[PDB]
Amino acid sequence: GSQEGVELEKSVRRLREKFHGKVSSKKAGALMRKFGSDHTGVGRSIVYGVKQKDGQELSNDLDAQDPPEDMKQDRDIQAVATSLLPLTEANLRMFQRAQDDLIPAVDRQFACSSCDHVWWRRVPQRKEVSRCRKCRKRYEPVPADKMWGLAEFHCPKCRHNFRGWAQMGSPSPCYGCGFPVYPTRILPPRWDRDPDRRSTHTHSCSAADCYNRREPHVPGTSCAHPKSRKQNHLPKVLHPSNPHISSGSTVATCLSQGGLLEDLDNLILEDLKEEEEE
Ligand SMILES: [Zn+2]
Ligand SMILES: [Zn+2]
Ligand SMILES: [Zn+2]
Repeated sequence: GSQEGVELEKSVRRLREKFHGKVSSKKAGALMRKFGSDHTGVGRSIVYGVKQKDGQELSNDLDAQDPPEDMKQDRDIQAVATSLLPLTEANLRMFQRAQDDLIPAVDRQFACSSCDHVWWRRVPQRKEVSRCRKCRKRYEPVPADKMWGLAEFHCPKCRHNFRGWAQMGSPSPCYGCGFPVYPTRILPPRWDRDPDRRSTHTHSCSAADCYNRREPHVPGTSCAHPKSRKQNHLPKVLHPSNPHISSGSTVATCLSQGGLLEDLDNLILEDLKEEEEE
Protein backbone atom coordinates (compact mmCIF):
# COMPACT_ATOMS: atom_id res chain seq x y z
CA GLY A 1 0.00 0.00 0.00
CA SER A 2 1.26 3.45 -0.93
CA GLN A 3 2.17 5.30 2.23
CA GLU A 4 1.88 8.76 0.71
CA GLY A 5 -1.85 8.16 0.41
CA VAL A 6 -2.26 6.97 3.98
CA GLU A 7 -0.34 9.99 5.22
CA LEU A 8 -2.26 12.50 3.13
CA GLU A 9 -5.60 11.13 4.45
CA LYS A 10 -4.22 11.05 8.01
CA SER A 11 -3.41 14.75 7.88
CA VAL A 12 -6.72 15.81 6.34
CA ARG A 13 -8.51 13.86 9.11
CA ARG A 14 -6.34 15.46 11.76
CA LEU A 15 -6.99 19.01 10.54
CA ARG A 16 -10.72 18.29 10.54
CA GLU A 17 -10.79 16.61 13.92
CA LYS A 18 -9.00 19.54 15.52
CA PHE A 19 -11.98 21.65 14.40
CA HIS A 20 -14.48 18.96 15.42
CA GLY A 21 -15.26 18.26 11.79
CA LYS A 22 -16.46 21.82 11.12
CA VAL A 23 -13.92 21.97 8.27
CA SER A 24 -14.95 19.98 5.21
CA SER A 25 -13.05 17.07 3.72
CA LYS A 26 -12.91 18.71 0.29
CA LYS A 27 -11.52 21.89 1.85
CA ALA A 28 -9.09 20.06 4.17
CA GLY A 29 -7.85 18.01 1.21
CA ALA A 30 -6.99 21.17 -0.70
CA LEU A 31 -5.25 22.76 2.25
CA MET A 32 -3.21 19.59 2.80
CA ARG A 33 -2.02 19.25 -0.80
CA LYS A 34 -1.13 22.92 -1.05
CA PHE A 35 0.74 23.02 2.27
CA GLY A 36 2.27 19.60 2.26
CA SER A 37 0.13 17.81 4.83
CA ASP A 38 1.04 20.37 7.54
CA HIS A 39 -2.20 20.21 9.50
CA THR A 40 -0.43 21.60 12.53
CA GLY A 41 0.53 24.86 10.85
CA VAL A 42 -2.63 25.26 8.82
CA GLY A 43 -4.50 24.60 12.05
CA ARG A 44 -2.42 27.19 13.88
CA SER A 45 -3.01 29.62 11.03
CA ILE A 46 -6.80 29.29 11.23
CA VAL A 47 -6.85 29.99 14.95
CA TYR A 48 -4.72 33.12 14.32
CA GLY A 49 -7.53 34.35 12.08
CA VAL A 50 -10.17 33.57 14.68
CA LYS A 51 -8.27 35.42 17.41
CA GLN A 52 -7.69 38.25 14.89
CA LYS A 53 -11.27 38.41 13.56
CA ASP A 54 -12.90 38.05 16.98
CA GLY A 55 -13.53 41.26 18.92
CA GLN A 56 -14.27 39.73 22.32
CA GLU A 57 -12.12 39.53 25.42
CA LEU A 58 -12.45 35.77 24.83
CA SER A 59 -9.78 35.88 22.11
CA ASN A 60 -7.05 36.90 24.56
CA ASP A 61 -7.40 33.36 25.95
CA LEU A 62 -5.91 32.22 22.63
CA ASP A 63 -2.17 32.24 22.04
CA ALA A 64 -0.71 34.71 19.55
CA GLN A 65 1.41 32.61 17.18
CA ASP A 66 3.64 33.23 14.14
CA PRO A 67 1.88 32.08 10.96
CA PRO A 68 4.04 31.35 7.89
CA GLU A 69 3.36 34.37 5.68
CA ASP A 70 2.27 32.02 2.88
CA MET A 71 -0.44 30.84 5.30
CA LYS A 72 -1.22 34.20 6.98
CA GLN A 73 -1.94 35.55 3.49
CA ASP A 74 -3.82 32.53 2.17
CA ARG A 75 -7.43 33.31 1.24
CA ASP A 76 -8.67 29.74 1.77
CA ILE A 77 -7.27 29.63 5.31
CA GLN A 78 -8.78 33.05 5.88
CA ALA A 79 -12.20 32.05 4.62
CA VAL A 80 -12.13 29.02 6.95
CA ALA A 81 -11.36 31.16 9.98
CA THR A 82 -14.38 33.28 9.07
CA SER A 83 -16.58 30.25 8.47
CA LEU A 84 -15.81 29.14 12.03
CA LEU A 85 -16.87 32.35 13.74
CA PRO A 86 -18.17 33.22 16.17
CA LEU A 87 -15.85 32.46 19.09
CA THR A 88 -17.91 31.48 22.14
CA GLU A 89 -17.28 30.25 25.67
CA ALA A 90 -18.45 26.86 24.36
CA ASN A 91 -16.11 27.12 21.31
CA LEU A 92 -12.98 28.36 23.06
CA ARG A 93 -11.46 25.08 24.32
CA MET A 94 -11.81 23.57 20.85
CA PHE A 95 -9.73 26.42 19.42
CA GLN A 96 -7.14 26.23 22.17
CA ARG A 97 -6.62 22.52 21.54
CA ALA A 98 -6.38 23.14 17.78
CA GLN A 99 -3.49 25.59 18.21
CA ASP A 100 -1.87 23.25 20.73
CA ASP A 101 -1.88 20.48 18.09
CA LEU A 102 -3.93 18.44 20.57
CA ILE A 103 -6.61 15.81 19.93
CA PRO A 104 -7.50 14.52 23.43
CA ALA A 105 -8.14 10.80 23.26
CA VAL A 106 -9.20 7.68 25.18
CA ASP A 107 -8.96 3.93 24.62
CA ARG A 108 -12.42 2.32 24.46
CA GLN A 109 -13.95 -1.08 23.81
CA PHE A 110 -16.59 -1.58 21.10
CA ALA A 111 -18.96 -4.49 20.37
CA CYS A 112 -20.98 -5.00 17.18
CA SER A 113 -23.79 -7.40 18.02
CA SER A 114 -24.67 -8.51 14.47
CA CYS A 115 -21.06 -9.26 13.63
CA ASP A 116 -20.48 -10.55 17.17
CA HIS A 117 -17.28 -8.48 16.72
CA VAL A 118 -15.42 -6.94 19.68
CA TRP A 119 -12.55 -4.52 19.32
CA TRP A 120 -10.65 -1.68 20.91
CA ARG A 121 -9.83 1.68 19.47
CA ARG A 122 -8.19 4.92 20.56
CA VAL A 123 -10.85 7.58 19.92
CA PRO A 124 -11.32 11.32 20.41
CA GLN A 125 -12.69 12.43 23.76
CA ARG A 126 -15.16 14.76 21.98
CA LYS A 127 -16.66 11.84 20.05
CA GLU A 128 -16.09 8.34 21.45
CA VAL A 129 -17.12 6.49 18.31
CA SER A 130 -15.50 3.74 16.26
CA ARG A 131 -16.55 1.88 13.11
CA CYS A 132 -17.02 -1.89 13.11
CA ARG A 133 -14.48 -3.12 10.59
CA LYS A 134 -16.53 -6.19 9.63
CA CYS A 135 -19.81 -4.39 8.76
CA ARG A 136 -18.61 -0.73 8.46
CA LYS A 137 -21.24 0.74 10.83
CA ARG A 138 -20.21 3.16 13.60
CA TYR A 139 -20.78 2.23 17.23
CA GLU A 140 -20.69 3.90 20.62
CA PRO A 141 -18.48 2.46 23.40
CA VAL A 142 -19.38 -0.36 25.71
CA PRO A 143 -20.13 1.44 29.00
CA ALA A 144 -17.22 1.50 31.40
CA ASP A 145 -19.15 -0.66 33.86
CA LYS A 146 -19.92 -3.35 31.26
CA MET A 147 -16.45 -3.81 29.73
CA TRP A 148 -14.89 -7.29 29.62
CA GLY A 149 -11.47 -8.68 28.86
CA LEU A 150 -8.40 -9.54 30.86
CA ALA A 151 -9.23 -8.03 34.29
CA GLU A 152 -7.29 -7.15 37.41
CA PHE A 153 -8.74 -8.30 40.72
CA HIS A 154 -7.56 -7.12 44.15
CA CYS A 155 -9.33 -9.04 46.96
CA PRO A 156 -10.17 -6.46 49.69
CA LYS A 157 -10.41 -9.22 52.35
CA CYS A 158 -7.13 -11.14 51.94
CA ARG A 159 -5.17 -8.99 49.40
CA HIS A 160 -4.76 -11.80 46.88
CA ASN A 161 -4.25 -10.26 43.46
CA PHE A 162 -5.15 -12.10 40.31
CA ARG A 163 -5.70 -11.50 36.64
CA GLY A 164 -8.42 -13.07 34.54
CA TRP A 165 -10.92 -12.73 31.72
CA ALA A 166 -14.03 -11.17 33.14
CA GLN A 167 -16.67 -8.44 32.94
CA MET A 168 -16.95 -5.34 35.13
CA GLY A 169 -19.58 -5.45 37.88
CA SER A 170 -19.48 -9.27 37.94
CA PRO A 171 -17.71 -10.73 41.01
CA SER A 172 -15.38 -13.63 40.80
CA PRO A 173 -14.48 -15.80 43.82
CA CYS A 174 -11.15 -14.99 45.38
CA TYR A 175 -8.83 -17.96 44.81
CA GLY A 176 -7.34 -17.09 48.13
CA CYS A 177 -10.28 -16.75 50.49
CA GLY A 178 -13.45 -17.46 48.49
CA PHE A 179 -15.11 -14.13 48.98
CA PRO A 180 -16.36 -12.34 45.89
CA VAL A 181 -14.07 -9.84 44.18
CA TYR A 182 -15.14 -7.30 41.59
CA PRO A 183 -12.68 -6.49 38.78
CA THR A 184 -10.89 -3.22 39.15
CA ARG A 185 -10.44 -2.67 35.45
CA ILE A 186 -9.98 -4.26 32.05
CA LEU A 187 -6.59 -4.28 30.26
CA PRO A 188 -6.82 -4.07 26.46
CA PRO A 189 -4.75 -6.40 24.29
CA ARG A 190 -1.50 -4.68 23.43
CA TRP A 191 1.54 -5.79 21.52
CA ASP A 192 3.79 -4.01 24.05
CA ARG A 193 2.19 -5.66 27.11
CA ASP A 194 1.84 -9.13 28.60
CA PRO A 195 0.22 -11.46 26.08
CA ASP A 196 -2.31 -12.66 28.68
CA ARG A 197 -4.30 -9.61 27.63
CA ARG A 198 -4.94 -11.31 24.27
CA SER A 199 -7.87 -13.64 23.76
CA THR A 200 -5.38 -15.92 21.97
CA HIS A 201 -3.59 -16.47 25.27
CA THR A 202 -4.25 -19.75 27.04
CA HIS A 203 -6.94 -19.27 29.66
CA SER A 204 -8.19 -21.38 32.63
CA CYS A 205 -11.10 -20.31 34.93
CA SER A 206 -12.99 -21.30 38.12
CA ALA A 207 -16.32 -20.79 36.23
CA ALA A 208 -18.46 -23.89 35.62
CA ASP A 209 -18.84 -22.69 32.04
CA CYS A 210 -15.19 -22.57 31.35
CA TYR A 211 -13.80 -23.91 28.09
CA ASN A 212 -10.69 -24.89 30.13
CA ARG A 213 -11.90 -25.13 33.70
CA ARG A 214 -9.72 -24.88 36.78
CA GLU A 215 -10.42 -27.01 39.82
CA PRO A 216 -12.08 -26.90 42.23
CA HIS A 217 -14.62 -24.94 40.14
CA VAL A 218 -17.45 -22.72 41.44
CA PRO A 219 -20.82 -24.22 40.50
CA GLY A 220 -22.99 -21.37 39.31
CA THR A 221 -20.57 -19.09 37.54
CA SER A 222 -20.04 -18.23 33.87
CA CYS A 223 -16.81 -17.41 32.08
CA ALA A 224 -16.47 -14.28 29.94
CA HIS A 225 -13.72 -15.64 27.67
CA PRO A 226 -14.81 -15.82 24.00
CA LYS A 227 -13.74 -19.44 23.70
CA SER A 228 -15.96 -20.32 26.64
CA ARG A 229 -18.78 -18.17 25.22
CA LYS A 230 -18.58 -19.94 21.84
CA GLN A 231 -18.26 -23.39 23.39
CA ASN A 232 -21.47 -22.72 25.33
CA HIS A 233 -23.05 -21.36 22.09
CA LEU A 234 -23.35 -17.85 23.58
CA PRO A 235 -22.38 -14.74 21.63
CA LYS A 236 -18.85 -13.57 22.27
CA VAL A 237 -20.37 -10.14 22.82
CA LEU A 238 -21.49 -9.88 26.43
CA HIS A 239 -22.82 -6.35 26.09
CA PRO A 240 -23.40 -4.69 22.72
CA SER A 241 -22.58 -1.17 21.75
CA ASN A 242 -25.51 1.01 20.86
CA PRO A 243 -25.25 1.88 17.16
CA HIS A 244 -24.10 5.43 16.61
CA ILE A 245 -26.47 7.82 14.84
CA SER A 246 -24.33 10.20 12.76
CA SER A 247 -24.83 13.88 13.54
CA GLY A 248 -22.50 15.05 10.76
CA SER A 249 -19.31 16.24 12.41
CA THR A 250 -17.60 12.87 12.78
CA VAL A 251 -14.02 12.44 11.51
CA ALA A 252 -12.86 8.87 10.66
CA THR A 253 -10.09 7.34 12.84
CA CYS A 254 -6.94 9.41 12.62
CA LEU A 255 -5.47 8.83 16.07
CA SER A 256 -2.32 6.81 16.67
CA GLN A 257 -3.28 3.64 18.43
CA GLY A 258 -0.22 3.18 20.61
CA GLY A 259 0.27 -0.43 21.49
CA LEU A 260 -3.27 -1.47 20.66
CA LEU A 261 -3.21 -4.39 18.25
CA GLU A 262 -4.75 -2.53 15.30
CA ASP A 263 -2.40 0.24 14.16
CA LEU A 264 -3.55 3.48 12.45
CA ASP A 265 -1.81 3.33 9.04
CA ASN A 266 -3.46 -0.04 8.38
CA LEU A 267 -6.88 1.20 9.53
CA ILE A 268 -6.62 4.16 7.14
CA LEU A 269 -5.28 1.99 4.29
CA GLU A 270 -8.28 -0.36 4.57
CA ASP A 271 -10.49 2.77 4.60
CA LEU A 272 -8.91 4.08 1.40
CA LYS A 273 -9.31 0.68 -0.26
CA GLU A 274 -13.01 0.52 0.58
CA GLU A 275 -13.43 3.90 -1.12
CA GLU A 276 -11.58 2.81 -4.28
CA GLU A 277 -14.26 0.15 -4.82
CA GLU A 278 -17.15 2.58 -4.24
ZN1 LIG B 1 -20.34 -5.11 12.49
ZN1 LIG C 1 -9.41 -13.10 49.19
ZN1 LIG D 1 -12.88 -19.26 32.12
